[PDB]
Amino acid sequence: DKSYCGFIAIVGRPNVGKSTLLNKLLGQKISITSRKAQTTRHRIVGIHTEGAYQAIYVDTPGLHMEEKRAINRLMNKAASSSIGDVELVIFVVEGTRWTPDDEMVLNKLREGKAPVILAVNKVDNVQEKADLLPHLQFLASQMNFLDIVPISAETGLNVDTIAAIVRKHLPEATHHFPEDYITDRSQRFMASEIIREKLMRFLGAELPYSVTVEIERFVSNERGGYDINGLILVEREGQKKMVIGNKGAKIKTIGIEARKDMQEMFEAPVHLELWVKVKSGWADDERALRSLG
Ligand SMILES: Nc1nc2c(ncn2[C@@H]2O[C@H](COP(=O)(O)OP(=O)(O)O)[C@@H](O)[C@H]2O)c(=O)[nH]1
Repeated sequence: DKSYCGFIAIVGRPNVGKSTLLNKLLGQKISITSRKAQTTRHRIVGIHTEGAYQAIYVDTPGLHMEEKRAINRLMNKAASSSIGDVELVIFVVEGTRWTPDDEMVLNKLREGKAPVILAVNKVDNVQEKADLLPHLQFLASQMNFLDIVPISAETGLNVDTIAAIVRKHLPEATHHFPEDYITDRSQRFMASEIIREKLMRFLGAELPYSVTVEIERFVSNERGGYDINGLILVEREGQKKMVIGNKGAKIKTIGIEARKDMQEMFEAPVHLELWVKVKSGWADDERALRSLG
Protein backbone atom coordinates (compact mmCIF):
# COMPACT_ATOMS: atom_id res chain seq x y z
CA ASP A 1 0.00 0.00 0.00
CA LYS A 2 3.03 2.26 -0.33
CA SER A 3 5.22 3.46 -3.15
CA TYR A 4 8.13 2.65 -5.44
CA CYS A 5 10.78 4.90 -6.87
CA GLY A 6 14.08 4.21 -8.57
CA PHE A 7 16.62 4.88 -11.26
CA ILE A 8 16.44 3.27 -14.66
CA ALA A 9 19.25 3.81 -17.09
CA ILE A 10 18.72 3.97 -20.85
CA VAL A 11 21.94 3.39 -22.79
CA GLY A 12 23.28 2.70 -26.27
CA ARG A 13 25.29 4.44 -28.98
CA PRO A 14 23.81 7.50 -30.79
CA ASN A 15 20.85 6.96 -33.10
CA VAL A 16 19.57 3.63 -31.88
CA GLY A 17 16.40 5.36 -30.66
CA LYS A 18 16.98 6.00 -26.94
CA SER A 19 15.11 9.33 -26.86
CA THR A 20 12.33 7.91 -28.99
CA LEU A 21 11.79 5.06 -26.55
CA LEU A 22 12.11 7.35 -23.56
CA ASN A 23 9.26 9.36 -25.01
CA LYS A 24 7.05 6.31 -25.56
CA LEU A 25 7.70 5.34 -21.96
CA LEU A 26 6.75 8.81 -20.62
CA GLY A 27 3.45 8.40 -22.41
CA GLN A 28 2.72 12.11 -22.99
CA LYS A 29 0.37 12.68 -25.94
CA ILE A 30 2.67 15.49 -27.09
CA SER A 31 6.40 14.83 -26.81
CA ILE A 32 9.55 16.87 -27.10
CA THR A 33 12.71 16.04 -29.01
CA SER A 34 16.06 17.82 -29.34
CA ARG A 35 18.45 17.03 -32.20
CA LYS A 36 21.13 18.73 -30.08
CA ALA A 37 21.26 16.10 -27.32
CA GLN A 38 23.67 17.45 -24.67
CA THR A 39 25.16 16.00 -21.43
CA THR A 40 24.02 17.29 -18.02
CA ARG A 41 25.63 16.97 -14.58
CA HIS A 42 22.72 14.98 -13.16
CA ARG A 43 22.04 12.73 -16.16
CA ILE A 44 18.25 12.67 -15.72
CA VAL A 45 16.48 12.47 -19.10
CA GLY A 46 12.93 12.02 -17.93
CA ILE A 47 10.64 11.01 -15.05
CA HIS A 48 7.58 8.73 -15.25
CA THR A 49 5.16 9.01 -12.36
CA GLU A 50 1.98 6.97 -12.42
CA GLY A 51 0.10 6.19 -9.25
CA ALA A 52 2.59 4.73 -6.81
CA TYR A 53 5.33 4.26 -9.38
CA GLN A 54 7.99 6.86 -10.13
CA ALA A 55 10.65 5.83 -12.55
CA ILE A 56 13.61 8.11 -12.86
CA TYR A 57 15.26 7.65 -16.26
CA VAL A 58 18.94 8.46 -16.62
CA ASP A 59 21.48 8.07 -19.46
CA THR A 60 24.44 6.67 -17.52
CA PRO A 61 24.52 3.00 -16.41
CA GLY A 62 25.67 4.00 -12.92
CA LEU A 63 25.42 7.12 -10.76
CA HIS A 64 28.57 8.49 -9.19
CA MET A 65 28.78 10.85 -6.23
CA GLU A 66 29.31 13.95 -8.37
CA GLU A 67 25.98 13.14 -9.99
CA LYS A 68 23.94 12.31 -6.93
CA ARG A 69 25.03 15.76 -5.80
CA ALA A 70 23.86 17.32 -9.06
CA ILE A 71 20.51 15.51 -8.73
CA ASN A 72 20.08 16.87 -5.21
CA ARG A 73 20.75 20.41 -6.49
CA LEU A 74 18.18 19.94 -9.20
CA MET A 75 15.64 19.12 -6.48
CA ASN A 76 17.06 21.84 -4.20
CA LYS A 77 17.65 19.31 -1.45
CA ALA A 78 20.50 19.15 1.08
CA ALA A 79 23.40 17.68 -0.87
CA SER A 80 23.77 14.73 1.56
CA SER A 81 20.17 13.54 1.14
CA SER A 82 20.29 9.92 0.03
CA ILE A 83 19.90 8.83 -3.55
CA GLY A 84 19.63 5.23 -4.67
CA ASP A 85 21.45 3.51 -7.52
CA VAL A 86 20.49 2.49 -11.05
CA GLU A 87 18.25 -0.56 -10.57
CA LEU A 88 17.95 -1.71 -14.19
CA VAL A 89 19.78 -0.87 -17.41
CA ILE A 90 17.95 -0.70 -20.73
CA PHE A 91 20.62 -1.37 -23.36
CA VAL A 92 19.39 -0.25 -26.77
CA VAL A 93 20.62 -1.40 -30.19
CA GLU A 94 19.31 -1.13 -33.73
CA GLY A 95 18.00 -4.04 -35.74
CA THR A 96 20.98 -6.12 -36.75
CA ARG A 97 23.63 -3.40 -36.72
CA TRP A 98 26.47 -4.10 -34.28
CA THR A 99 29.59 -1.91 -34.08
CA PRO A 100 32.52 -1.19 -31.70
CA ASP A 101 30.44 1.68 -30.29
CA ASP A 102 27.71 -0.76 -29.37
CA GLU A 103 30.44 -2.87 -27.70
CA MET A 104 32.03 0.07 -25.84
CA VAL A 105 28.61 0.58 -24.23
CA LEU A 106 28.22 -3.14 -23.43
CA ASN A 107 31.66 -3.14 -21.80
CA LYS A 108 30.41 -0.78 -19.14
CA LEU A 109 27.35 -2.88 -18.22
CA ARG A 110 29.25 -5.96 -17.08
CA GLU A 111 31.24 -3.38 -15.11
CA GLY A 112 28.06 -3.03 -13.04
CA LYS A 113 25.80 -4.83 -10.62
CA ALA A 114 22.47 -3.94 -12.17
CA PRO A 115 20.50 -6.30 -14.47
CA VAL A 116 20.54 -5.38 -18.13
CA ILE A 117 17.68 -5.59 -20.60
CA LEU A 118 18.43 -5.68 -24.29
CA ALA A 119 15.99 -3.68 -26.34
CA VAL A 120 16.44 -4.38 -30.03
CA ASN A 121 14.99 -1.30 -31.64
CA LYS A 122 14.11 -0.37 -35.24
CA VAL A 123 12.73 -3.86 -35.65
CA ASP A 124 10.13 -2.50 -38.05
CA ASN A 125 13.07 -1.35 -40.18
CA VAL A 126 14.60 -4.80 -40.70
CA GLN A 127 14.82 -5.81 -44.37
CA GLU A 128 14.94 -9.60 -44.22
CA LYS A 129 13.05 -10.59 -41.07
CA ALA A 130 15.14 -13.77 -41.26
CA ASP A 131 18.50 -12.16 -40.36
CA LEU A 132 17.08 -11.54 -36.92
CA LEU A 133 17.23 -14.98 -35.28
CA PRO A 134 20.98 -15.58 -35.87
CA HIS A 135 21.83 -12.05 -34.82
CA LEU A 136 19.84 -12.34 -31.58
CA GLN A 137 21.65 -15.53 -30.65
CA PHE A 138 24.94 -13.83 -31.29
CA LEU A 139 23.74 -10.88 -29.19
CA ALA A 140 22.62 -13.21 -26.40
CA SER A 141 26.09 -14.71 -26.04
CA GLN A 142 27.63 -11.31 -25.29
CA MET A 143 26.35 -11.40 -21.66
CA ASN A 144 23.59 -12.58 -19.34
CA PHE A 145 20.63 -10.40 -20.22
CA LEU A 146 17.67 -10.42 -17.92
CA ASP A 147 15.61 -10.50 -21.08
CA ILE A 148 15.80 -9.62 -24.75
CA VAL A 149 12.91 -7.79 -26.27
CA PRO A 150 12.76 -6.51 -29.85
CA ILE A 151 10.76 -3.29 -30.28
CA SER A 152 9.83 -0.41 -32.44
CA ALA A 153 10.05 2.80 -30.44
CA GLU A 154 8.19 4.49 -33.33
CA THR A 155 5.24 2.07 -33.43
CA GLY A 156 5.18 1.32 -29.74
CA LEU A 157 5.57 -2.37 -30.52
CA ASN A 158 6.54 -4.06 -27.23
CA VAL A 159 7.28 -0.88 -25.39
CA ASP A 160 4.62 -1.82 -22.80
CA THR A 161 6.71 -4.94 -22.28
CA ILE A 162 9.68 -2.77 -21.39
CA ALA A 163 7.49 -0.67 -19.14
CA ALA A 164 6.22 -3.62 -17.17
CA ILE A 165 9.72 -4.86 -16.51
CA VAL A 166 10.80 -1.39 -15.43
CA ARG A 167 7.87 -1.18 -12.95
CA LYS A 168 8.96 -4.52 -11.47
CA HIS A 169 12.44 -3.17 -10.64
CA LEU A 170 11.35 -0.07 -8.73
CA PRO A 171 12.49 -0.49 -5.12
CA GLU A 172 9.96 0.34 -2.39
CA ALA A 173 10.51 3.99 -1.60
CA THR A 174 9.05 7.40 -1.34
CA HIS A 175 9.07 9.45 -4.56
CA HIS A 176 12.03 11.80 -4.87
CA PHE A 177 10.28 14.24 -7.22
CA PRO A 178 6.97 16.10 -7.34
CA GLU A 179 4.61 14.79 -9.96
CA ASP A 180 5.24 17.24 -12.82
CA TYR A 181 8.84 18.32 -12.21
CA ILE A 182 10.89 20.19 -14.81
CA THR A 183 14.28 18.47 -15.11
CA ASP A 184 15.35 20.67 -17.99
CA ARG A 185 15.54 24.31 -17.07
CA SER A 186 17.06 25.44 -20.37
CA GLN A 187 15.20 28.20 -22.23
CA ARG A 188 15.34 26.06 -25.34
CA PHE A 189 13.31 23.44 -23.52
CA MET A 190 10.96 26.08 -22.10
CA ALA A 191 10.08 27.13 -25.63
CA SER A 192 9.06 23.57 -26.46
CA GLU A 193 6.94 23.42 -23.34
CA ILE A 194 5.06 26.53 -24.39
CA ILE A 195 4.38 25.21 -27.88
CA ARG A 196 3.23 21.85 -26.50
CA GLU A 197 0.97 23.73 -24.14
CA LYS A 198 -0.53 25.87 -26.92
CA LEU A 199 -1.05 22.79 -29.07
CA MET A 200 -2.94 21.14 -26.20
CA ARG A 201 -4.92 24.35 -25.68
CA PHE A 202 -6.09 24.92 -29.25
CA LEU A 203 -6.34 21.43 -30.71
CA GLY A 204 -8.80 20.18 -28.10
CA ALA A 205 -10.67 17.07 -29.09
CA GLU A 206 -8.98 16.74 -32.50
CA LEU A 207 -5.42 16.44 -31.17
CA PRO A 208 -3.88 13.05 -32.22
CA TYR A 209 -1.33 10.76 -30.64
CA SER A 210 2.35 10.84 -31.41
CA VAL A 211 2.74 14.57 -31.96
CA THR A 212 6.23 15.83 -31.14
CA VAL A 213 7.57 19.37 -30.79
CA GLU A 214 11.18 20.31 -31.50
CA ILE A 215 13.18 23.53 -31.44
CA GLU A 216 15.37 23.59 -34.58
CA ARG A 217 16.87 26.99 -33.88
CA PHE A 218 17.37 29.16 -30.83
CA VAL A 219 19.43 32.36 -31.13
CA SER A 220 19.74 35.86 -29.67
CA ASN A 221 19.81 38.74 -32.15
CA GLU A 222 21.85 41.97 -32.04
CA ARG A 223 18.77 43.69 -30.57
CA GLY A 224 19.11 41.62 -27.38
CA GLY A 225 16.03 39.73 -28.57
CA TYR A 226 15.42 36.14 -29.72
CA ASP A 227 14.89 34.19 -32.97
CA ILE A 228 13.20 30.79 -32.62
CA ASN A 229 12.28 28.12 -35.15
CA GLY A 230 9.66 25.64 -34.03
CA LEU A 231 8.93 22.36 -35.77
CA ILE A 232 5.70 20.46 -35.04
CA LEU A 233 5.76 16.80 -36.18
CA VAL A 234 2.74 14.55 -36.84
CA GLU A 235 2.31 10.88 -37.93
CA ARG A 236 -0.07 11.28 -40.88
CA GLU A 237 -1.00 13.93 -43.45
CA GLY A 238 -4.63 14.40 -42.45
CA GLN A 239 -3.48 15.47 -39.01
CA LYS A 240 -1.09 18.03 -40.48
CA LYS A 241 -4.14 19.88 -41.82
CA MET A 242 -6.01 19.95 -38.49
CA VAL A 243 -2.96 21.59 -37.02
CA ILE A 244 -2.75 24.16 -39.77
CA GLY A 245 -6.53 24.37 -39.34
CA ASN A 246 -9.14 25.92 -41.61
CA LYS A 247 -7.60 28.79 -43.66
CA GLY A 248 -4.35 28.49 -41.64
CA ALA A 249 -5.88 30.24 -38.62
CA LYS A 250 -5.16 27.40 -36.16
CA ILE A 251 -1.37 27.34 -36.64
CA LYS A 252 -1.50 31.11 -36.95
CA THR A 253 -3.01 31.54 -33.49
CA ILE A 254 -0.81 28.87 -31.90
CA GLY A 255 2.21 30.78 -33.15
CA ILE A 256 0.87 34.11 -31.90
CA GLU A 257 0.08 32.77 -28.41
CA ALA A 258 3.35 30.89 -28.06
CA ARG A 259 5.48 33.82 -29.22
CA LYS A 260 3.57 35.87 -26.66
CA ASP A 261 4.05 33.54 -23.64
CA MET A 262 7.66 33.22 -24.81
CA GLN A 263 8.43 36.96 -24.79
CA GLU A 264 6.92 37.22 -21.31
CA MET A 265 8.96 34.35 -19.84
CA PHE A 266 12.19 35.40 -21.57
CA GLU A 267 11.60 39.12 -20.96
CA ALA A 268 12.90 39.93 -24.43
CA PRO A 269 11.77 40.20 -28.07
CA VAL A 270 10.85 36.96 -29.87
CA HIS A 271 10.47 36.16 -33.56
CA LEU A 272 8.78 32.78 -33.79
CA GLU A 273 8.43 30.56 -36.86
CA LEU A 274 6.38 27.34 -36.77
CA TRP A 275 6.46 24.46 -39.26
CA VAL A 276 4.12 21.48 -39.37
CA LYS A 277 5.80 18.40 -40.88
CA VAL A 278 4.69 14.79 -41.37
CA LYS A 279 7.38 12.54 -39.85
CA SER A 280 7.76 10.37 -42.95
CA GLY A 281 9.33 13.07 -45.15
CA TRP A 282 8.58 16.69 -46.11
CA ALA A 283 6.87 17.21 -49.44
CA ASP A 284 7.52 18.79 -52.80
CA ASP A 285 5.76 22.12 -52.13
CA GLU A 286 7.11 22.15 -48.54
CA ARG A 287 10.80 21.49 -49.22
CA ALA A 288 10.88 24.29 -51.82
CA LEU A 289 8.98 26.40 -49.30
CA ARG A 290 11.53 25.72 -46.53
CA SER A 291 14.40 27.53 -48.23
CA LEU A 292 12.83 31.02 -48.33
CA GLY A 293 12.25 34.24 -46.34
N1 LIG B 1 12.12 2.96 -38.28
C1 LIG B 1 12.28 3.26 -36.97
N2 LIG B 1 12.97 4.39 -36.64
C2 LIG B 1 13.16 4.72 -35.35
C3 LIG B 1 12.63 3.85 -34.30
N3 LIG B 1 12.96 4.41 -33.13
C4 LIG B 1 13.65 5.55 -33.39
N4 LIG B 1 13.77 5.72 -34.72
C5 LIG B 1 14.44 6.85 -35.39
O1 LIG B 1 15.82 6.94 -35.02
C6 LIG B 1 16.21 8.31 -35.08
C7 LIG B 1 16.96 8.58 -33.81
O2 LIG B 1 16.27 8.10 -32.65
P1 LIG B 1 16.73 8.79 -31.27
O3 LIG B 1 15.95 8.29 -30.09
O4 LIG B 1 16.63 10.30 -31.45
O5 LIG B 1 18.29 8.40 -31.14
P2 LIG B 1 19.16 8.42 -29.81
O6 LIG B 1 18.44 9.14 -28.69
O7 LIG B 1 20.50 9.09 -30.08
O8 LIG B 1 19.38 6.98 -29.37
C8 LIG B 1 14.94 9.12 -35.12
O9 LIG B 1 14.77 9.67 -36.43
C9 LIG B 1 13.83 8.13 -34.86
O10 LIG B 1 12.60 8.44 -35.52
C10 LIG B 1 11.90 2.64 -34.72
O11 LIG B 1 11.43 1.85 -33.87
N5 LIG B 1 11.78 2.43 -36.04
